[PDB]
Amino acid sequence: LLGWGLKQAEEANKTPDKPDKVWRIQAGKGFNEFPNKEYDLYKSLLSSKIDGGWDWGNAATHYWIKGGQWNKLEVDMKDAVGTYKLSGLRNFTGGDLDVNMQKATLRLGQFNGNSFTSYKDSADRTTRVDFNAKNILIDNFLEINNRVGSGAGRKASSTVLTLQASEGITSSKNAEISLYDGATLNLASNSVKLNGNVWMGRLQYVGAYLAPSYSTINTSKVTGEVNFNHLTVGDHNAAQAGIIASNK
Amino acid sequence: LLGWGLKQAEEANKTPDKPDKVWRIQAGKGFNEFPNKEYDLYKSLLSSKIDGGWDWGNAATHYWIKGGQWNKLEVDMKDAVGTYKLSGLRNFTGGDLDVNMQKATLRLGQFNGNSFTSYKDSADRTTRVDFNAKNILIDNFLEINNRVGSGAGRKASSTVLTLQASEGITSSKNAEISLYDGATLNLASNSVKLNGNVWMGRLQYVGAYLAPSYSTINTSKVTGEVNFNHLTVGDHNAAQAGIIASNKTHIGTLDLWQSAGLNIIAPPEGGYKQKTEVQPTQVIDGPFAGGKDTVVNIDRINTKADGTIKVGGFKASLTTNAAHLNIGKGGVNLSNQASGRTLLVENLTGNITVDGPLRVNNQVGGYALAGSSANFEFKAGVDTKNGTATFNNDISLGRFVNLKVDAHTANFKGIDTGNGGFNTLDFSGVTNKVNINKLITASTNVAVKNFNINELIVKTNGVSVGEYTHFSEDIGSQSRINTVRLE
Amino acid sequence: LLGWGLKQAEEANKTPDKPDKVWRIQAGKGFNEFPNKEYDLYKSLLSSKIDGGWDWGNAATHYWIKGGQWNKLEVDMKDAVGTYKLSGLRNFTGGDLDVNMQKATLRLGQFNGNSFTSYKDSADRTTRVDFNAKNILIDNFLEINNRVGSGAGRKASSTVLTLQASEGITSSKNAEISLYDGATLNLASNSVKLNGNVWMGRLQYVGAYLAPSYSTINTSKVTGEVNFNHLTVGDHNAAQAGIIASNK
Repeated sequence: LLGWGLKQAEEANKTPDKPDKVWRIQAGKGFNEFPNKEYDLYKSLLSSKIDGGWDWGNAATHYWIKGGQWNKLEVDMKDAVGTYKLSGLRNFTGGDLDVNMQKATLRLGQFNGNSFTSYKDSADRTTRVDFNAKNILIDNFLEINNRVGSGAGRKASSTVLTLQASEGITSSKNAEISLYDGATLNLASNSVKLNGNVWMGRLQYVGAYLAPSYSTINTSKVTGEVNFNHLTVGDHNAAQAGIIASNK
Repeated sequence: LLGWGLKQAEEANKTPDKPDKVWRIQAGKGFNEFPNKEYDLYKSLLSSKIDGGWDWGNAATHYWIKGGQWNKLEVDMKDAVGTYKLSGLRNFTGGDLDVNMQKATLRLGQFNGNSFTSYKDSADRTTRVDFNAKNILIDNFLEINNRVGSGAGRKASSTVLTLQASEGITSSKNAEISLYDGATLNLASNSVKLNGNVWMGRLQYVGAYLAPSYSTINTSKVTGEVNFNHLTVGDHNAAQAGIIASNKTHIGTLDLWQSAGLNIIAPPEGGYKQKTEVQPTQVIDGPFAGGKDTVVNIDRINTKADGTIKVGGFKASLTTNAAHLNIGKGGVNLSNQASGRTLLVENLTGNITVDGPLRVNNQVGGYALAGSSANFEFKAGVDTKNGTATFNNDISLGRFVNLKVDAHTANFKGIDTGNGGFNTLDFSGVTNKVNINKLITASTNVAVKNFNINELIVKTNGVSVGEYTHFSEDIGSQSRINTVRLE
Repeated sequence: LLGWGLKQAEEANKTPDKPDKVWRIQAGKGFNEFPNKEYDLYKSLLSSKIDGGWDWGNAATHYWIKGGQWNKLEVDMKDAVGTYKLSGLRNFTGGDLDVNMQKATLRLGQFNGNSFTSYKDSADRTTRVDFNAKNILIDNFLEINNRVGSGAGRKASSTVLTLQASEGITSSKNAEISLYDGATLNLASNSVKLNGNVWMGRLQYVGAYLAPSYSTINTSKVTGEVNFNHLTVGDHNAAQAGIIASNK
């Protein structure tokens, strides 16, 4: 009912959140001397301050940071050389990651996909998940603001995912990026070339055929060559996606 | 998870409810002297003690009796002559109507349909809506135990609707009776002839594709001629409907789902019939044997099939208790998606007499790919083990379709598998004889222990090799072929 | 510390319990005319008034009768002819079954075993599970008063299982009857011949090496030929089993 131009304008200027317990993790020695090692990133580094679980209501899995979904985690590598992978961080409710990886290659998929979701509390929080890699190489599917399990329990509010390489964000052939009712996706590399099914707007719940279902892929900072391959807007509803592109 | 035979057995013997405030209304003078007047029934009589409203949560409309949904209303005409109509009593939650109308014609639809629903309180109540007219004449749609609005608020428990004419319950052409997860429908007239889309089992909620969704149409008392016209079981779930019929059940087009059941149960041979707290005895019945003169004359079995892809099929089925499961000239259709759909035309204590072409996707050939193994299946006389499966039509199997018959004596007239190939023509369940009249094979997996095929055509498969006719089990001694003719 | 002769003497004369809601089920028509049919007994008959679940604490499975473990279920066939099987009723806490099956063959195992357990409430109840078949034919393992899951949550009190055929109670080769700290087992057929590992006394909990762990197999009514094959008393504790036999 509002339209996309009001909803994006009210998500474009928000202070992030007010987190108590800003956890901080710094990758020390060991990481910055093996330039081909193919680490894991969850189990080798991030699993210290990210604890999974089971949500009663919409019950599939559950992830947050530490002691509730209102705690910021920030990770500061800045020199860790290698190639890191997520591979299975599904239904991450969480809140305010920050992974600073200069001169490091990321990989958002290996045998399993990823998800980045929020919950609708009374505070209406976003999740502001950041990555700052050098290549990103999506390489499996990634849902942004999905449904956690099935409908009941707690509902899902908006989110923001920011991917900020400095050499390129490619993708696989079967890597379906699929962002839903509240999700955005900021890209800031040069020469984004998503060779997979980008799916803006999707049925968040199983029967909500009258949802507004906005989305955004703000590729404004991409100084190179934006190149989608198969964009797909809308699924059994009146979706109004939008792209804030970069003049090519 | 329970199955239909337990759920119907726990709804068949319940005391109705415990209502405070049993309202009573008696139609007095005025009604019983105008035999053609075409009254209304809600606004002229029933609106005194039925008050509508608006429910917050699942918000469309709302109806109850008086001061909550736990109050019985009973109406006692017994002499009011005319023709009454409901015409628009939608989302009636209510509880325990009783409309006694001898020598009166009812009409459950005029420009609008009806609905009879309950709510899921902590007491788990039914609604036991009754009518006792002389003709009923449904004439527009009627939902039993529907969804009230959309999902939220209060959910819907079971219900019972009883229609008890004494001259006949006909229906329109566009009168879609559609009963859902908890609903039943008792009929007690003579010569029910529902000429509309009876829809047992339906998506009660908008996304609940994993609901059990039982139902029942207990036409046991119908002393005349039960006659459906278009029955449709299941809708995007694993519905298990059931009919407790009255030993003569002509239906027309039957449309199962991928994973839908049906239990047409004929009657038996003699016909029907602190402090501790002793619950009443719950008599519960296993699958018995229908009587001798019990017929189920289905005349078309389609199957709707679309959706996902599972590692198996889905095995639509209908299970009968009748001594004769005739199937008429429309035969058997079977829609086939990527995985292999399956039809199970079972008969526990009877025979099967199919007189129609076994189509696939509504053509007689019916090609199917390797992953899509369209599996026909028949079970004539499972529990008594002396049931024949007579086919009086020249059947025709295309490619990757697998007829199997598990009977006592599987008579035939002609099988054509020389067209497509890869045809598992199983007969391993057959007790002794498979009296096929004519056989055409290309790449067949015949498994018969005793047969009499008095004509055999064996065709080749063009230029490909490794594919051949294969009697892949013990042929025994008493076998016989009166003519072999290779080509 | 009490010894077996006091503990059996205090379980031998107890009034059963005081159950509210004595559910009653009667097998009607259909069952009594197919003498070879090989029914199932849980799913075809008993699943109406026995509902499973999940117990939090010692979490494997959970079974009771209806609305708590203090409700008696009694089933009255008395003419149902066939051959019935249980096949998988594990961790039945329940309380006071009664299955009356004259002229019917039972089978307490087909691809899965059985269990009959209680809980230690403040009322100290038993479970008094009865069967009254014609042959019984155990044919897979059966634990009496086992541990439900692992230790925590609610503990297990005593139980009584009574098997009352009228033609014989045989058993398989791999059918390990194994009754624990509180369990008994009354047999009342003629010619019991248990060809499996009868295991009186067993570690109920994972580390309780100082449990008393009594048991009893009261085969007093067996008018025929009692015949065990491999009896095994005690397991890593001071178990004191006992058999009240029938002079052969």
